[PDB]
Amino acid sequence: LTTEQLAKYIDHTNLKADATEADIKQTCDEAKKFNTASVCVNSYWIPFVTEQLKGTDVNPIAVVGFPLGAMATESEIFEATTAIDQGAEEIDMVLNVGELKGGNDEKVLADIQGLADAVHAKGKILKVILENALLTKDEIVRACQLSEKAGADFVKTSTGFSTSGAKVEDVKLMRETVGDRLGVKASGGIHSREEALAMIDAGASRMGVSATVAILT
Amino acid sequence: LTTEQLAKYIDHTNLKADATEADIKQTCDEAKKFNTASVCVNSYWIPFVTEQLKGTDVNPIAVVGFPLGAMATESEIFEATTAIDQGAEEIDMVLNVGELKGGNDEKVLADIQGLADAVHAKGKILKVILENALLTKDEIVRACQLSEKAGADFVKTSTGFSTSGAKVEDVKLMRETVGDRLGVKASGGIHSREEALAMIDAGASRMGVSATVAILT
Repeated sequence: LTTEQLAKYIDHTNLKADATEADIKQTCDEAKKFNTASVCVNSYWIPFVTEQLKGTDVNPIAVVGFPLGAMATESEIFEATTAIDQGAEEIDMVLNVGELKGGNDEKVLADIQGLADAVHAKGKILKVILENALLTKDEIVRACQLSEKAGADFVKTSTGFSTSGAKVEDVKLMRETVGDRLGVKASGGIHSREEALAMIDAGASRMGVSATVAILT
Repeated sequence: LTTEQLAKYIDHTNLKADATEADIKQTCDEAKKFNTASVCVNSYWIPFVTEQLKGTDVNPIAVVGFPLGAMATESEIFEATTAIDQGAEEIDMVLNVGELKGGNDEKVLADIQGLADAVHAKGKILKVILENALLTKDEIVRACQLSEKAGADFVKTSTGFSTSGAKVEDVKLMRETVGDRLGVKASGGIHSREEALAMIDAGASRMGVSATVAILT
């Protein structure tokens, strides 16, 4: 796998609360240099990222209700539709973990479905961050099933803000659960080329990476 | 300070991503038992908290654009006014730390001003979480002054999700900066009644606390 085609798996990510305009521009510069799939940012930076990436193949994408996944669904929808309208091409939402752990599958479903409807109405795609760190293995499986039922296009491992991120065995469990019907995005704590390749081998079809420069050089 | 009057300083807080309905209910049960000022939750739980606290003097309050403070201003505003409409009496927003660190004060101010105007239009009050852990001391001062200028009613130390929370020296600095013109809320890592009293003496007029039971017993 060449650096160019590895880059195509990567949503180059910068989500730190203290990222400055200069920090965000550098992330954009890096993504354009390596031609990654996307630049992934918090919704405030979407207009700027869109401007920076204009005329390139790199897509701006946004997280929403992130990283806690406990934002009211209607407010998540507003954040998502605004982000898409301002240039986002994909939306990575966060699972309502508390409702899943509490066994309220119908509420978990309603939450994702509202985002899926809004995102798909604009012709874009939706990823659901499971936050595997906070889930039992059975819950990881259930979260994938509900994500699929609600119409999500991808399941994504982690926000990068919990106690751990992408794990080879979790990625494999996710890929087994969704089969080839949804994408699987390994994210969080991916620090080396070897780790990136292992996630792809475990079944990831996309990756969230912030240490992208170190991995591609 | 009586336990009953100490409770009136406290926004009893449960913001964890894996908080279930039962977890949130327990937080409401505790706040009602000790008559705290508020129950503070992520916006998804505002209708439930409002129902649980109905007929009592405990206020539901919501965080917004939380904890990263990097949500588009218009989306923070919608999250806030939606939360108020569902029963939130106060809104704790997060500073746009990235724009503050970048020295872009006009954007920091415009961000807080949008929330202040929207929250005040509904007759409610706004707290601005500075996230002191991420800031230089001059930045804490500037953040306080920008919050004051934008019309905020409180400055608040921390989200509870960064590297550190409320520090006595930071609280003093905040109180000195806003004088008696704004409230000062100490939050994050307040674990003992002794620590709580310390925060009050350093100048806090309100506190965010999760270990509320331990503290009040």
